[PDB]
Amino acid sequence: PPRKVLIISAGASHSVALLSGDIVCSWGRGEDGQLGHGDAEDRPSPTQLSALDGHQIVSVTCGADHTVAYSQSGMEVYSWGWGDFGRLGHGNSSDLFTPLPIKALHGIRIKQIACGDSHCLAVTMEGEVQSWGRNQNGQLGLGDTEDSLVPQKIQAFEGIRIKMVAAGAEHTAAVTEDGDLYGWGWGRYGNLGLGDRTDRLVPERVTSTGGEKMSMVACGWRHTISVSYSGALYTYGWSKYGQLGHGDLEDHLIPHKLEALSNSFISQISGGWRHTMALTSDGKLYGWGWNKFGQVGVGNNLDQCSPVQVRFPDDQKVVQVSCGWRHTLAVTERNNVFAWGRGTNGQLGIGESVDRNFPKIIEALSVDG
Amino acid sequence: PPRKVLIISAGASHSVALLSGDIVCSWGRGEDGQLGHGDAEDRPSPTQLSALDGHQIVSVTCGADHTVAYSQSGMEVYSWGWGDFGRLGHGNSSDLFTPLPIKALHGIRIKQIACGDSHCLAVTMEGEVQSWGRNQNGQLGLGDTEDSLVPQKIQAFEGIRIKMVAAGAEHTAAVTEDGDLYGWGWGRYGNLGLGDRTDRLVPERVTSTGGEKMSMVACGWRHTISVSYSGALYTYGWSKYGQLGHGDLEDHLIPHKLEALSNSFISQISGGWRHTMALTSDGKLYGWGWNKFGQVGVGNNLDQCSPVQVRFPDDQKVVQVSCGWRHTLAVTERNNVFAWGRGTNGQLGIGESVDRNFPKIIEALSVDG
Ligand SMILES: [Mg+2]
Ligand SMILES: [Mg+2]
Repeated sequence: PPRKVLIISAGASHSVALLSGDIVCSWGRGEDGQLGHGDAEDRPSPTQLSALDGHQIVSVTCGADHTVAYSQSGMEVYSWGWGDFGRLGHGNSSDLFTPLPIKALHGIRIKQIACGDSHCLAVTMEGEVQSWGRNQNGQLGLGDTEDSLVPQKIQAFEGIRIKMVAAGAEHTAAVTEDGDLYGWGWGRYGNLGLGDRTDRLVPERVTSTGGEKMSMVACGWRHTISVSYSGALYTYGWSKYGQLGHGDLEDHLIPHKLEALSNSFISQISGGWRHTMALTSDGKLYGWGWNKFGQVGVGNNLDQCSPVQVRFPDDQKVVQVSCGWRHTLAVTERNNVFAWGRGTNGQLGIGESVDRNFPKIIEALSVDG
Repeated sequence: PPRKVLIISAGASHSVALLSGDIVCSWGRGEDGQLGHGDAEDRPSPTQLSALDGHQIVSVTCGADHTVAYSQSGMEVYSWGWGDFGRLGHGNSSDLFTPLPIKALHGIRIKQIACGDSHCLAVTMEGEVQSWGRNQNGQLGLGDTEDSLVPQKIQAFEGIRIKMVAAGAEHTAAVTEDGDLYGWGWGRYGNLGLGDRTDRLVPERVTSTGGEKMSMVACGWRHTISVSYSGALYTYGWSKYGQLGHGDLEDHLIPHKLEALSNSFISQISGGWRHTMALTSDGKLYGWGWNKFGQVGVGNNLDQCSPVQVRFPDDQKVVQVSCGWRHTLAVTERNNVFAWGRGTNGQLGIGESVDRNFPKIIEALSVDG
């Protein structure tokens, strides 16, 4: 049976994928150790992370300049990349150019991991949450502003099963199994959804959600995206570059329904640095926001303040999407992988290349060419 | 005659110089606009910044991912590069890929400008200080934690003539004409020099100074360096990488005299990301700290927790030095410019190049070859 991409994830300037046979590979900027190959060099094409061969990795997640992965059979979480503020979770600030197990998480059943710029969160199968890394604005949700070099349990969520979490530059969001939405950390651009511009040191519930329950949440750098049980899309926080998608540049301090997508059901969402992607249940991908380097994928370099459909060869349906800072990655129904946007660190994975403003196929990972 | 190099300055991944005839050149990483040529591409060789031709620039200063320059006769300060948190001072958060005047400083007599990661300060000829940018940890010295997109006067220095200022990642330091030393902002690694690990929102005087008045101060990312009236060197703050230079890896919460240099008179100092440089009055350059990419300049890749002399062809004396995050620049008495360390963004200025662990001449800017 042919090799397939199972998971993709984009960081600020790098890209990581998990392939069938439990193979991790990475490409793009390598200077901070984020690719995990032991050296500090950029890789313009997908490169196998040999140190994780045989570790039965089942998922990968990129932060800005670090990467995390976990194995079910090994009951192990691994991290690598820039080490400052404890974002790697090992009880020190050392960078890592090769994956190491986060000892504190050994033997814990992992449901999901989220990574921001300088902090990370892990959700367990029992719906508990542990966090680590930078905490200067309360983003760990632990009630103070002191960085944590190791994972700590968020006590605020005792008795509250968390479904998924998300992390931006210096903020955090979560949805519960029963559909409640929370935000905490740096809040100056309205990105917590709480109706003001003030930080929170512990999770606070978002009360104005259209009377709707939320099924998922994602964070861009200073904006936040959520989807309701009815598949309606909400965005809040910073819209300097139109990344909220409402057809203007206004900030929102509470979740605001993106009306232009109301006749679609949103199945996946991703927040980039200054851009946004949303995938419909019919496999149509929509992008908006900052487009200087073509990362919106619509064949130009003009910013887009309303969602525009990203087009693929033969109209093949999209199934996964992940936003980096200046680039975007996607996987289609045909098991093809596409990249677009900034390419100077090799993050597009298409060998040496100029920037691209519409989707370009990654031959190394695709069935087509 | 090749133009005399008057000033050099290094940023995180870029380099800038001012030449005689008032021309500015920049090289290195261009992605955030920090080079100022209008485009976003890296430049591996010194490239003349045409937009400043004829503007009578007398000084240039790099922050991590932005650049500032000012003209005495024009009475203008210019800035360009990454715009987030207001580090450029224009009353908005926009990046600039070409220099623009900071209107708020027009007509003001500038004595000195310092740039950190996300905040900047200017000292006026009258000894007043204005600051702008990120303020999450009080680094603007304005008494609060709200970012400022325009310059604001530091009222705490009313009646206190300031001689020079310096800025690190998220902290700030200053020395007065009378020899007093101050620190403020993010203080978690002891880098304010105040005997603790807590932040300050306004400037606070350092009271443990070895009984000495201070004439100079510089900041690395999370460490701080000062020079006394007798030419003694003091360092404080973070020493994970030996950047304090005391022959161990211990943090210091108050200024600590670097005894190994006690027989020399220090005339210039520079702090890098995880390394440090000091120049003596007889032109000998010493480096120490993190040396992964060869940025200490001593011909190897061993970290150095004590000062080691950086050697130059024919033992030519050094007159200027500037530390980047992963590289270092220097100018010699013969008006040659040398670079060493990381070169992947072109920051060494010597054409496409591998990293270098000892000084390499920049032929474009140098008398010799
Ligand atoms: Mg290139
Ligand atoms: Mg290269």
